Amino acid sequence: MNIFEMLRIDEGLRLKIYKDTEGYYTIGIGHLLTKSPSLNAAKSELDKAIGRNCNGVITPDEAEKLFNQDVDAAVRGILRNAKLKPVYDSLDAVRRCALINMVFQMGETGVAGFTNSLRMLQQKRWDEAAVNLAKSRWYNQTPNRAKRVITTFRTGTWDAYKNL
Repeated sequence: MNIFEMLRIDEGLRLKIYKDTEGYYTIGIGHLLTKSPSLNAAKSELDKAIGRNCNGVITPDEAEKLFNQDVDAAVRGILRNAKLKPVYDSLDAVRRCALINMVFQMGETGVAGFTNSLRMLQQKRWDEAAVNLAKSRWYNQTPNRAKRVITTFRTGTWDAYKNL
């Protein structure tokens, strides 16, 4: 199991514009287009991102290309981030994947706001951090995915996704 398979499980794959859990215009594999209410704002961001007139629809290939960019931008974002880098460096390969997952979903900024949890992960206090991470809007809004991520941090194994 790898970061790409993990996120493919968490986000799904949709080839036509859609609304994400938050009501935002998304496409592909969790690719946020715009937080704006306008479907036209969406198709516009869309064509701009793909470089063609897509009219709300993309191919599998385009969806994957976007997925590649997003994952890459998530990893470099963590690496350049002064709050995030130290945590990432301190983690093992699987828990690394879990933080990447969070950054992909909530952006760098939102993850860096989880101060206390970050502190616990860095200290390798797994159970403590699991319980702290669950006390968030994140967990309340998307509990099944949050739990899967939390389990990944708690155990350091892919058990949660082995199921799926």
